[PDB]
Amino acid sequence: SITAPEQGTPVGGVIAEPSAQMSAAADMATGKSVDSEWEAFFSFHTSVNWSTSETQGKILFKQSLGPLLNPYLEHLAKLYVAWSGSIDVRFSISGSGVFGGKLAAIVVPPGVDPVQSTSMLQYPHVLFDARQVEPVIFSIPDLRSTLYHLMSDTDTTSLVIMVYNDLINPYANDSNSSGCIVTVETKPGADFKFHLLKPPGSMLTHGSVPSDLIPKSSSLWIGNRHWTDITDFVIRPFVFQANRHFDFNQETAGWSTPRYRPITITISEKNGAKLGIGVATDYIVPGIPDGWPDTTIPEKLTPAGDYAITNKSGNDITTAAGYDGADVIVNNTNFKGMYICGSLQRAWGDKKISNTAFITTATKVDNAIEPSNVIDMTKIAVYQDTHVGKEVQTSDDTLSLLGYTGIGEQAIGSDRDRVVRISVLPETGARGGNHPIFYKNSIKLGYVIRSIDVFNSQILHTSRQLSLNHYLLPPDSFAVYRIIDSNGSWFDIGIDSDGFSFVGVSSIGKLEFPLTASYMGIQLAKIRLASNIR
Amino acid sequence: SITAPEQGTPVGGVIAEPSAQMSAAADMATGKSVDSEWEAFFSFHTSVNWSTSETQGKILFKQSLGPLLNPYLEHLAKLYVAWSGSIDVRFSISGSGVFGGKLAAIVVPPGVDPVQSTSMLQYPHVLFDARQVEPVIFSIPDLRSTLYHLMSDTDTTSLVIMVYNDLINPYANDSNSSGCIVTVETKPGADFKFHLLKPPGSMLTHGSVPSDLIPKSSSLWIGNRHWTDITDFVIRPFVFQANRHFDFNQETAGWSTPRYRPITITISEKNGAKLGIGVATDYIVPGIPDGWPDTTIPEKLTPAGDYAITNKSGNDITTAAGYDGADVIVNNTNFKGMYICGSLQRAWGDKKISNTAFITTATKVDNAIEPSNVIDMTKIAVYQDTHVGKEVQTSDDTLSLLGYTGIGEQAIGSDRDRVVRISVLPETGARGGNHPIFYKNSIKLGYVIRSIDVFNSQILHTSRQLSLNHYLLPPDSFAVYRIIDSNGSWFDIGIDSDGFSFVGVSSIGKLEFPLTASYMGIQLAKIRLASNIR
Amino acid sequence: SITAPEQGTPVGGVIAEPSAQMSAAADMATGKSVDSEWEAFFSFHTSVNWSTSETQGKILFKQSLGPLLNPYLEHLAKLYVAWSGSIDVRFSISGSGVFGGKLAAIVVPPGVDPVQSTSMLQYPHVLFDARQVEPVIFSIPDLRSTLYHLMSDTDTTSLVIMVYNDLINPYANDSNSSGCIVTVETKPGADFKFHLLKPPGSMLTHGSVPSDLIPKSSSLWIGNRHWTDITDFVIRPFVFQANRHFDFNQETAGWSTPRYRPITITISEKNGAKLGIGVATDYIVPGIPDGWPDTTIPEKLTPAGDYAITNKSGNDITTAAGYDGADVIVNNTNFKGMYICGSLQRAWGDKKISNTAFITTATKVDNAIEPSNVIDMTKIAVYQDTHVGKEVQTSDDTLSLLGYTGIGEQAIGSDRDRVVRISVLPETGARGGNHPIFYKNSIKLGYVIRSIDVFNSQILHTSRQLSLNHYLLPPDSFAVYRIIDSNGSWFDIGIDSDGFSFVGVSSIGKLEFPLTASYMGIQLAKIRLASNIR
Amino acid sequence: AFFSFHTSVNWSTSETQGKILFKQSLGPLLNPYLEHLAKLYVAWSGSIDVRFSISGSGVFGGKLAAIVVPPGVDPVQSTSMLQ
Ligand SMILES: [K+]
Ligand SMILES: [K+]
Ligand SMILES: [K+]
Repeated sequence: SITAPEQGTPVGGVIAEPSAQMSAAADMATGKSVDSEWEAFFSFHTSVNWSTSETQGKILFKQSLGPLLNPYLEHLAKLYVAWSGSIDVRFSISGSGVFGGKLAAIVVPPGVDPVQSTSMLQYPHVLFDARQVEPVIFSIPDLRSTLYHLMSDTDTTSLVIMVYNDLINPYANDSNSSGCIVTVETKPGADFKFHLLKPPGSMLTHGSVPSDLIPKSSSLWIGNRHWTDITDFVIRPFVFQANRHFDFNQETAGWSTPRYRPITITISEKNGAKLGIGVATDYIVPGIPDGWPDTTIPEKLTPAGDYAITNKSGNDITTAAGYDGADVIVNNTNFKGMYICGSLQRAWGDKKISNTAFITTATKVDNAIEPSNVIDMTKIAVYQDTHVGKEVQTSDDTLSLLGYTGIGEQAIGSDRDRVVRISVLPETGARGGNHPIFYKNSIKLGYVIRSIDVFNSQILHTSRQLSLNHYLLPPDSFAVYRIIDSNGSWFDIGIDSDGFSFVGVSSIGKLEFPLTASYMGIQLAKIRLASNIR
Repeated sequence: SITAPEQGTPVGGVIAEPSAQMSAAADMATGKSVDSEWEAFFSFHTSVNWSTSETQGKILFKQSLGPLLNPYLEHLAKLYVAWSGSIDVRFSISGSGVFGGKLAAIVVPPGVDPVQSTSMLQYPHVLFDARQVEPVIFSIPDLRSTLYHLMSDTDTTSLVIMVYNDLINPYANDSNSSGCIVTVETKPGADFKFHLLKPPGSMLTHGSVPSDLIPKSSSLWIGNRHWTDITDFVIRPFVFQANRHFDFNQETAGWSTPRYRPITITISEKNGAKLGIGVATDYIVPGIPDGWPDTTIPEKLTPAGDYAITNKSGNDITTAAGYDGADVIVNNTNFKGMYICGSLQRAWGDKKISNTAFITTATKVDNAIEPSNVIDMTKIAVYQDTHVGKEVQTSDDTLSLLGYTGIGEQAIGSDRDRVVRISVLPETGARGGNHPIFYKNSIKLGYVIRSIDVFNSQILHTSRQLSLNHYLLPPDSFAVYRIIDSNGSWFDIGIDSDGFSFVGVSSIGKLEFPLTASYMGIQLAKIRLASNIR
Repeated sequence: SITAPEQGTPVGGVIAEPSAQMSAAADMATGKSVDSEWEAFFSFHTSVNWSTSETQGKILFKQSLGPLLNPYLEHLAKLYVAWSGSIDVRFSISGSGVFGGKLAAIVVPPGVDPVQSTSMLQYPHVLFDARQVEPVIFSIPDLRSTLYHLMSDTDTTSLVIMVYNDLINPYANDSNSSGCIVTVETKPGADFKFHLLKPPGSMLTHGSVPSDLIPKSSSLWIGNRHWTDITDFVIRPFVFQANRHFDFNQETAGWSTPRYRPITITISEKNGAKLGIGVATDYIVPGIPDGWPDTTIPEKLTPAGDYAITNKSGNDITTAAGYDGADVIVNNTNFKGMYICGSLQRAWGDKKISNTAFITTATKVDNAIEPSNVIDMTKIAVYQDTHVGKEVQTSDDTLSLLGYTGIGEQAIGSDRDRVVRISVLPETGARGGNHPIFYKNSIKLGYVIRSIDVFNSQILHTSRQLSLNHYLLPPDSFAVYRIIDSNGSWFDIGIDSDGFSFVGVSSIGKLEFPLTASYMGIQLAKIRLASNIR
Repeated sequence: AFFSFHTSVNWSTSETQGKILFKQSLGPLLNPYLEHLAKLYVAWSGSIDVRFSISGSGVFGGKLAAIVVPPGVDPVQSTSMLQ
């Protein structure tokens, strides 16, 4: 009639029933007399070194209250929404007995962000010595303004250790420098309850937690400008892109989408017009084909004929030794800064073999094209030899990004004078000590078999997910993903609300690329991102 | 000296301690009774249709014992090596006192391969009717020879539902099967106990369930054979594909991967050869490129010229009204059943810009080709003019699947004899009362503006996830997903371990395509699925 | 609503009543026990040998525990999936007074790979001298680690006989062909008890018990290479076959199936070729037909004419019963070695009585052929008088195999290089002092009336069941089937996982062929089998 | 101590007042367990129980009639047995 979450007429196992005489035997083999073991045994969280060079007032440990301080709880929070109560944080240390040095400990209240200075000690502090023997506990209370917390709450109580009085090795010279360590462990406490069970596969209203922007492995990675696989990271102080740069508001200023499909267009050439103006057929913005690239011609030019290079007046390369041995590759070609576009080129009557295309954003001037770094319905440009004879053709077409022809140039995307915004160029400088990065992609070339580099603001999959999946990120904060090469050299990437990646070191160097990417958590953009290199 | 897993001298939160009076107020917000909520209610598991046709001695439901029957446990089984105890599985029949048809319920001991036969009822069977008021329970016990199971064990108790009196309803039809569905829900049971805690790392993370095999919309969908979108579902009692047809064993007969990238090959010529034997530059199988397609030529033919099609076998025609205004179409062309790839067509020292290519598999004999379907490193075929005079060329190339040539044809992937398989062709037939399907996907044609209809066995996104993630399913079941056209109608789809989609209706027809998809559960393979049309 | 397993409305005996004064009357005439009577005597089980050639330390009879040791229990165990408890045993010898010699009987615990030596006797050993008239009783307890066992478990306690002192017959030290038969008999202890009804018609997962691999008559036996009936057996050190040879993983290296049906192919030839190449219609492996033979020509040849058989290299063409006088019948023919097949030449314009096949596998270089050690779709041979001319005359042929042509050759199968293998050739040697075998049927010749011998690795019914059904056997074990002639002369066949048979002697002689069979258990591979013959 | 499936029938519409739907002399053969054990004996004695279930949950009108005929007779396909 009206049945409840447990109501149901029982019948029992038909041949047997659950024999509780049995299950004790399992409890007899093991020590299983109690559930929720994690409430009664400590757990590693991190460890610290403390040495004589680390002076007074330094902050060693700094962690905020939360479930993440014991990974069991990090695993159970996925079921639930909320949490309330305290945490314990064991401290253990072993010094020689000849050493000295006293070491502090402070719970701070929420809303603050501590500072490596003694003014932090103008506050109730507990000390302990490096001669300490029995470990120490420091129950961290929950000092909150609300009845409970969600999992996306950083404004919490927190803890710090700091070097009250420095370390002393009497036997040591001042040149050589030793140092003990400090091991930290945690435990949930006693008043620590979660709350508000979540029905899977729900979608948390403010948004989910970003942990799928970057695929872990590498082979799943391609850039948001050209389909070729990542190979290396590139630092710049400034970054900028609009074609597929989707922010956490799931929008942009671009025109394109995160799918590298062909590009259907139509084109209405009259007399012998190799070129024309291709018009939109599929899009999200009116008058712009989806997936269209973002790069102008460098300079004005006349699309006329075939490739041309040089070796400074004028010994043209036709091999590798000249090219790789050449000084400059000045590229006298007359269709320089365009893509290559596989070019189906259908129409009624063109019983031909569909010659190949070249494109850019630019205004035509009656035979030629002028650069213009803003797209409209008009800038779309072509050069593909539609086999025209003053017999007006009106060909349908469909293309595919393959390479580039501006040989000798720098890697694409480092010149905002060229890049094709509409009105807004999304952009960041740096933030804190953390610097931006592009992602590199080798792209193909037309005449010389070599390949040039590309710059990418985002992996595609990083942009696909943001077209769809509304996430949380306070704009002052980052989504911290951690990288590990085959060797073990790691560094942390940060990702902003806008979408532009960030990193906390001035260079990388070389590394075994079959690298992976793991999740860490949220971190504040006002802080540097870590790195262990070499 | 020693310190135990809990020992450590306390000092407490120095500014304040945790107040239980606070944490109670959290419980005052919620209705927090006790942790381990999952031991006090039920959870959805699946839902099984039961049409008129299910003659008795035919099974509906079959599930072994284990924690995977309740995801709250599935999330905790990663923390404990071992488990033990019972499990209650609720049942509830749709059709509120309207229908007839008893339905059995058997627990079998471990170590069996049950059979759709009445001999299974030569055993203690419980029956219940389709006029059931209160849902039904059937507490499964844990019968075993060892004290505690592991997570990997399978030799366990298992429940089955089987038919005992075929139903009755005058309110259904032969095509659609709206009506009976048998909801199943679970609950751990009193004696259920995990055992033998483990640290995370290890967190093996296997048990991946089908939930992302299809998106929740159409516009993401694309056939594995060709990049264009879906627009219709097609039935055929047989089914066949090999290029990208992946199974839950994460393998195939397919030389290719699920990525529509281009195809790089280094063709070579001597004097004037248009055609040559393309060779790999990227692959997973030796010799064959990735993304290389599967459709042979129909016949022997000497590719030597341009397009030509003629109506009536007495004419030549180059316009739409003449195209449709046609007795038949003839295709007097020399590259008939071929493709339209882009062909960047590079080389060292070779101007005379890139042209278009045409590719299939075929065996080449000195000026021509013939259809072979058993692809090897020799069967590759091209017809691009790389401008070769009297000398080897060493023409590197890249190619992206972009069209077709065989006008006059009206579908692809329907003649299995022309399909390219390495050695084996995956294939199925009808099952239960369910039948296979294809996913239609329009495609380009070349000289003529029209298109033609492809058959596809798999969405790419389906085939991508199978390439990677070890999804779980028995050999004789589906991973059912639902479909809802935007007229409100719906039908279900099943996915066997092989990857072939399956359906239960006899027809589809036209439908409001802007549709959705969702996951209902697991269903035994040998049963008619559900449906409702118009 | 629900009806439970034992829920109904008892109206009962309408005319009468199931009384109780009567049932006890039947009891007192026949007597009773506690619902069972096979727990009070010693069933007969088997009998084995003990001859002079079995020296000290050697073994005769290892069977593990299980209900197979009592034919009342092997019967019942088809109702249950489980068991637990011991056995009582009685063995004895039917020896003369002169036949001195001593014997042993040990229960070895589980998890042992015992040895045909004497070190086992340091375990508690029972004795039984041949002179000892009266039998002996002892027990076999179920020393196990689990709460119980399953029928698919074969890692239990096990009995072993061992020759504590060898046999002696002081009289006939000429032939050494003595007897001393042993017998074994079983009674279960009251501790014995089954568990866990198996739902009838249900199989097991680990696999069934092999007790239907061989029929119970020679009349139902035929070879896995030719349809003829068995006549006699053969021993060889090396044994091998690939055509219809299946293993207990339901696999094979073959191309064929366990049938003997007409083959159907499709010639396509011209110019009076008479040497076509057959393509496939039905198969399991592509290219190769099903039921196609496993034999290559001896050597190269050129088919034009017809038969020829001559006495020697200096003389006549025997063509009569005066041919045995040759002893070196040399077969100087047009062709040799082929297998004959009937035919049905269906070609649309061949209004003539169709004509015989003369096929094999071989390479067609030219109008001649050459040997094909290996099979492929190009290595299929025919020599028909297919009624053709200049013009192509395609036809279906519908072959069916009858006999053989390689007069004078030895029994087929010996010639390894003539035998066909795709890639792999299953092969064995001696094994634990046993010998492998073939099975000898006959096959018929072309010209003379006579019949040459043929070898076979399996009976056909042994091969149908293994393609289909999932039997159980560990690799270090056999399936012991006892073979009996019309006399009481008998022996035992073991069968490994691969399907190759084995025997524990080096000869058979001849015997009353109306023979039978019976399953007897699971003996190791190390161990010698029985032989009670002459 | 429970019930075991034996067989199944079709009491369709075109069957009338006097047909027989089921007729089996007594023996082990009314239970496929016992039949597997009659191979181990040459005798039996005692009643057997039976159970029916009709599939007309509340719909199908129409009833049946049962008789326990004695040993020696061989019943017929008429109404007279209902005397
Ligand atoms: K064209
Ligand atoms: K070129
Ligand atoms: K004929």
